[PDB]
Amino acid sequence: WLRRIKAWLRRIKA
Repeated sequence: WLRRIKAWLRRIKA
């Protein structure tokens, strides 16, 4: 859930 790895792929200021 909204994990850092998910934001990593999104490259949205992970």
